[PDB]
Amino acid sequence: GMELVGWLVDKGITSEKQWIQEDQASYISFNAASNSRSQIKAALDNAGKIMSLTKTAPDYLVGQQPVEDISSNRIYKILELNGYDPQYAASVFLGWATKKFGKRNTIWLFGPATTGKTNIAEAIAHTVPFYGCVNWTNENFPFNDCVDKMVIWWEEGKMTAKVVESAKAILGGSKVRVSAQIDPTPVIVTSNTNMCAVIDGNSTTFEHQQPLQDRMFKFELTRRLDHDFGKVTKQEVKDFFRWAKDHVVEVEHEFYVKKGG
Ligand SMILES: Nc1ncnc2c1ncn2[C@@H]1O[C@H](COP(=O)(O)OP(=O)(O)O)[C@@H](O)[C@H]1O
Repeated sequence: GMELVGWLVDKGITSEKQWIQEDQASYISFNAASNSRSQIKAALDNAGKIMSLTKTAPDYLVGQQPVEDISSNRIYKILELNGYDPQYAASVFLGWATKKFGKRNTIWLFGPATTGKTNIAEAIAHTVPFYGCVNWTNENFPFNDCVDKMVIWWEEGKMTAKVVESAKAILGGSKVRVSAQIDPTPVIVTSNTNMCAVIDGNSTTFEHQQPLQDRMFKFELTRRLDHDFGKVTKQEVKDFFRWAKDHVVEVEHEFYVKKGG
C-alpha cells in the first residue's frame, strides 16, 4: 500500500505502463497473487499527486548512482564540443534544476539545427515525472500544460505580447496565474532563433529582450552533431546531474554562460 507509493515516488513512476516499462520485475512481484486494480490506481494516483504537487526536478534529475566516468556522457560531450567547461556548465544545469539562481530560472539552449539542443532538453524533460511544454498554437492558454510540472520546456513558437508578463514570470521563477497557477518551475528553452522576439499582431518587438535574458542562462551550441551521436538517455541525464552535484562549482549569475573554467 503506502509502501508502494513511497517506491513510486522514489522511482518517479506515474503510470502502470511506466512501472512495467522500467521495472517489469517489481510489477510482477508486487502483483503476483492478485492485481488489485483499485490498489494500483490509488497508489499511482497518490504517488502522482505527491510528485506533481510537492516533488521537484532535482529529486529525479540527480541520479542515485555514482558516475565514475562522466567523459562518455552525451551531455558532457555536447557541452565540451562547444567550449563549455562541463563542470561549470553542469553546475548551471544543477542550480537551474534546483531553482538556485533567482530570476535566472531558465536555461536557453541556442544554436543552429542538429547541435543537440532538443536532444538535451527533451532528455531532461523526459527524465522528470512531470514536465510541460509551452503551447503557442494555443494563443489563449499557452501555459495550460505547465501546471504542477518539474520542468517546463519551451521548444517552439514566439512569445506573444498578451502573455509576455506571464512569460517573464514563468521564465523568472515567480509564481503566476494562467484559474490554475504556475509555481516556480525551471524552464528550458531550445531554439535556433532569438526567442526573445515578441509578437504583437503584425509587430515583432525586442523591447522585452533585456527582461527576458535577465531570467536566462544562455548556452550557444553551434557544433553540428554527427547523425550518429545518439540520443541523450534518461540515465545520462541522471548521471550528468549527479556528477554535477558531486563536482559543483560556483556559477556566475550571467546571461551568457561563460566559455571556460
Ligand atoms: N531520438 C533521437 N535518436 C537518436 N539520435 C538523436 C535523437 N534525437 C537527437 N539525436 C542526435 O542529436 C543530434 C542533434 O539533434 P537534436 O535533434 O538533438 O538537434 P537540435 O539541436 O536541432 O534540436 C542528431 O544529429 C542526432 O545524432
